[PDB]
Amino acid sequence: VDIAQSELFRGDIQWRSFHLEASLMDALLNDRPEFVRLLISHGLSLGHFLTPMRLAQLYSAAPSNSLIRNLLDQAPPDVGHVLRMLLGKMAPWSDLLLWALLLNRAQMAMYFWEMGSNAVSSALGACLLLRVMARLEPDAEEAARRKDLAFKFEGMGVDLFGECYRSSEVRAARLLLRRCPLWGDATCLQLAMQADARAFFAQDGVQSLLTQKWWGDMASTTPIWALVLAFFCPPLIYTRLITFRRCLRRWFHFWGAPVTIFMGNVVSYLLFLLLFSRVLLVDFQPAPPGSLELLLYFWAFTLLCEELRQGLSGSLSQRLRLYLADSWNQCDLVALTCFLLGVGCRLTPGLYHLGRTVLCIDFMVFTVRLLHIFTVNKQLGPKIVIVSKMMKDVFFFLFFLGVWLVAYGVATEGLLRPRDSDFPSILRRVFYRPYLQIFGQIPQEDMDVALMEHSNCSSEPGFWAHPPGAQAGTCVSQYANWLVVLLLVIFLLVANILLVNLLIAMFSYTFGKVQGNSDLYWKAQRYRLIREFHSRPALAPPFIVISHLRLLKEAERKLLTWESVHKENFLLARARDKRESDSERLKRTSQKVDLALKQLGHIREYEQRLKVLER
Amino acid sequence: ARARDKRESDSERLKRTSQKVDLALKQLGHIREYEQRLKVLER
Amino acid sequence: RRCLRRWFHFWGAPVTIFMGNVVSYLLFLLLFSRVLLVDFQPAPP
Ligand SMILES: [Ca+2]
Repeated sequence: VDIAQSELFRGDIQWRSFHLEASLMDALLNDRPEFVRLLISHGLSLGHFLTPMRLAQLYSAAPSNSLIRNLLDQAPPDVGHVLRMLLGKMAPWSDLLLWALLLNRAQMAMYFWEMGSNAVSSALGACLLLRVMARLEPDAEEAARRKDLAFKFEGMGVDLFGECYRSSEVRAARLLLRRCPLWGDATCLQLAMQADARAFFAQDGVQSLLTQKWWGDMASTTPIWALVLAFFCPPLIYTRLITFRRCLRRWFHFWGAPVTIFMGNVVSYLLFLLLFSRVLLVDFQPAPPGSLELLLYFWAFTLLCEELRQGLSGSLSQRLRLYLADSWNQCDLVALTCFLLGVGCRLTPGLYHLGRTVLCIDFMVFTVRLLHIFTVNKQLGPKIVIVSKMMKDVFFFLFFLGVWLVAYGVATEGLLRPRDSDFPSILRRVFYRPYLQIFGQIPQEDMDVALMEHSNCSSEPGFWAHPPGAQAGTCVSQYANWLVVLLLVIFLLVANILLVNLLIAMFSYTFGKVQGNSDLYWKAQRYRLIREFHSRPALAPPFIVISHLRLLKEAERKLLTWESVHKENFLLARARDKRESDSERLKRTSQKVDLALKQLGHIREYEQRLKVLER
Repeated sequence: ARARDKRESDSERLKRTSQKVDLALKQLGHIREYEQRLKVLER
Repeated sequence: RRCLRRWFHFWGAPVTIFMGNVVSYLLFLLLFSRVLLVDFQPAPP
């Protein structure tokens, strides 16, 4: 391009818009980024240039049997349909940006986004489109390039918004994010959530906005103890303790805040568990259910209704699979399913014990759900995410332990030759007994012959000893008992020491490695938690039934200009820093010295002629 | 590509730009020596 | 033939050979344990 700009665009040649339209098409079709930037920069009217026929020609230039080419074949560009079934379907710069992203041209989309209008929205939208198409690309190498470009687009979206937030917190946080653009008629946060743009949620501006939405109409600096006191003392909200008709508006603001909904839900869930335990341990009888058991049945029924409302209103198949995609929602679904089985079996005349048994296991699932609380805390949310990533280490330890238990367990059983020889008992002595030896339960009197008396039990040849244990067998062989003791010594060394300490080292390495990513993941998923509690009914699950029964311009242009101004300021600063770098400075100073050498040589040539002429 | 990157490195660029300036100094000295003779001859 | 080629391709794949060997090895261990714990007697095998 330097040769073309220096020679053709030195200004001597008078150009025209039509003289460059053909060249502009060629640069676009042949992936020439610096040229299209140069051609447009030379006073070319893009708006009058682009035509639907030209746009159709641009999309016809998809490279051979490309992924994008397949979508047009399945789908007159008709790109609207291609956009709809990609996203989900639940200004020439924008069109050019879409074309570049579909064709996976980095610098084209790079340049087009810089000239776009809704830069923050487009950057997140570009990241979403690239990631979903990268997952859909079978090339397995172009997808890597798509993910790279998606990371780049997420990059400036963070950088541009960070600059916008620093200038005007009110303008950037409130209006720029919570707005519906033409991209998908969805807020920038929704685009980031769908794109899983974790780095976008990591910045302080997004986090500060989320906290304000989380706290509703109350000050984000309100202490936790102040909230709890107001929760248990409703009149306390009408004092100076909480900082925000007048009385009704304040009342609804406090009880409509997502944090108070979370706190109210948490207290209700704890009471439900307490009621569940009381019924299970005491009030559960073969007789027809009592008053408390009926209350528990009603309480669980509303919990089922609330979970149904979340899934139904969270495109019926599209939202249903979205609701089921959350692990916690899966935990809720299985807990309610077991509860239904327990109630059905309990009411059955001949299945009372089975009904109680499954309910006890069902209580375990409900109690485990309580871990969702720690996701709210800033210092505990990352910890839970790391715990989820430790499962790979746990599985390795379990598989290693399982092999060792089988090897040691069967050999010890084979050497002892207990005369019980019963399949339930054999399994106990092979798996159960060695397992407890890991945790300090070593029944030496059940394997060491020296600790048990000698007796005659069977007519089989050899010597036998009578263990005192109930499940240790009637009598065991004592042919080579030193080996059984030796195997116990080796088993304790491998299991109690080597394997356990190995897992600790594996946990320590994993915790340090995934610490950063988990923090990003928790920050990204923090928006999902806030959105879920934002639309939840204001009442507690026991009382949520009544809520369910009740349930059944110039400013925009000014904001966009303000965003666009900050974009050009950010770009100019980045370019200025690039030009002011040492490497660029070394590049420039080399050019000037070369120019000095050429001019010096001209002086030398001038010197000889002048001296010769003078003589 | 490896050789081009080596030549485009800052250290190599510093090496080259030092050579050209040294050439400029030698040519400048030639001009200075030419300057004295021409001025003397003119007088 | 097409059916035979597909059949041999599946059962000739190294991963399926590994999976088939793994299942066989587990069965061998299970048979080994059953003989050792129960069927092992001083009588002829
Ligand atoms: Ca839920």
